Parts: sequence; C-alpha cells; structure tokens
Amino acid sequence: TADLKSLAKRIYEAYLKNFNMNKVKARVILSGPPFVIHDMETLCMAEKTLVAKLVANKEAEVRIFHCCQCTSVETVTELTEFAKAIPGFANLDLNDQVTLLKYGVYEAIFAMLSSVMNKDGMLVAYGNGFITREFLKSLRKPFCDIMEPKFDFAMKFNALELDDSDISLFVAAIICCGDRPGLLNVGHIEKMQEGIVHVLRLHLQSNHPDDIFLFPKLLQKMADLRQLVTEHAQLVQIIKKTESDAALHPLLQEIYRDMY
Ligand SMILES: CCO[C@H](COc1ccc(C(F)(F)F)cc1)CSc1ccc(OCC(=O)O)c(C)c1
Repeated sequence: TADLKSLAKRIYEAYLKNFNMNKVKARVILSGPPFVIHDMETLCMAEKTLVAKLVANKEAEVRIFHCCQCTSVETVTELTEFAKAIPGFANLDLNDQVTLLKYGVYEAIFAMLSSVMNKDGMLVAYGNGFITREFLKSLRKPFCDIMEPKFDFAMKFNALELDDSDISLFVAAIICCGDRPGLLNVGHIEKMQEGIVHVLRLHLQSNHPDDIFLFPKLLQKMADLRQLVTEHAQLVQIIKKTESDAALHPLLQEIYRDMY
C-alpha cells in the first residue's frame, strides 16, 4: 500500500535524521579512524583525547560508567524527537508520551546498540573509539557484568541481518507498547501500536522475503529486550547502592524510578 509504504519511509527518514549513529555509518567505520581501547593504557589515552574534560580521579570502572550514562542521556533526547514521527504519538496525552518513552528508551537503546557491536567490541564516542569486549569483561565486578549480556543479545540480533529501514520500525514498535504501566489512554495507544506493527509486518515481508518467520522473531526480541532491561536496572541499582563513587545522572534516575 502507498499509505503504509510511505509511513514506513517517514519512520525511516526520522530515524536517519534523529539518531547520530545508524547501521550503515557503523559498518563503514567498523570496516576500515577509531581509537582502539583494549587495556588500561589505551583507555586512559582515549579519555585524554575524546573526553578530556572528564580526566582534566575515580576508578577507571567508574569513569567508564559515567561515560555510559552520558550516552544514555544523549540517546534519550534522540529518541524523544524520533517519537514525533510515529503517527499519533504527538497526539497522545503528554503524560502518556512520557510513560511510553520512560519504559521504551532502554529497550530501544540496547536494540540500536547492536548496530555498533561485533563479536570483538563496540563503537563508542560518536564512532571515534572502539572498546573491546574482552577489556569490558576484564573490569572489576560488578562493572564487568554490565555489557556482556548486551553483546549476547546483539550477536543474535545482528544475525537477523536487519537494515536501518527495519530497525527504524522496530524501535517505533518498541515505543508503542500499550501494556506499559500507568498509561491513561491504553486504547488509543493499542491502536497506535497495531498501526506501527502492521507496517512493520508488511515491511519485513517485502524487505526480507527469505525469512518467513522474521516478524515473530522480532516480536520475541521485543520480549527479550524487556527482560534485558529489567536485569540491567537491577545491576544499575546494585551499583548505585554499593558504589559510593558511582552517581546516577538525575534524568536517568527518573527513568529508573518505579520501573522494575
Ligand atoms: C562501555 C559501554 O558503554 C558505551 C560507551 O562507553 C564508553 C567507554 C569509554 C569511552 C571513552 F572513549 F571516553 F573512553 C566512551 C564511552 C555506551 S553503551 C551503554 C549504555 C548504557 C549503559 O548503562 C548505563 C545506563 O543505565 O544508562 C551501559 C553500561 C552502556
């Protein structure tokens, strides 16, 4: 359908406009310049070059965690502007918009994070760094436990070989969940959701004719992400309570407040 075909395009264009990183841009960088962070020496070098103000000191693990949070805060802003392209989102009650973004952002973050991840590491700092998976595993607990579950999800997610046209709709569908707690107008949100999911189903059928189960596979990935986010918040809570030097950005505190 032209109406749905153009809706898919609208979403895709809002995704390209509002997110600094996309899969094509990430694969260009990852093909072959990003500074490689593989040990403590290269981490400290990268900090002096890419986040100089940060180290003009606390444990490396705490500094890394603060850099992680800065990326989240930035992606929240990107996701908030992206949400406007979703038919009906800007028409929802202002409180429902906040609730949908509150519960959706981290699911969206980890879904999109897969695009800059491969089995050896991930792009960081607006594509200018590459931190290795093994270095992250080498951090002292509990900080070494943060990223490995995200790599596990990303390797299987990337095996699906989605492109940005698919991912834009997937992220839209994540935001349009009518079963988020505290929604005022569930019925309108469900209809909004049904509309995005309908476009996603048709788009996957056209864009991925070789994989007839791709749509149900992504439905399951949405459930997987919800559990990934729940477990992530639990680890974040442990760090907040037991790491006196690891403070949470207030915007991210509110997102976690009364989540899981
Ligand atoms: C390490 C994984 O983090 C990536 C960026 O981390 C950086 C590490 C080092 C540097 C620097 F280049 F400055 F050294 C930059 C980013 C961003 S992805 C991310 C996003 C959110 C995360 O959880 C924090 C949160 O709940 O908001 C975590 C643990 C990771």
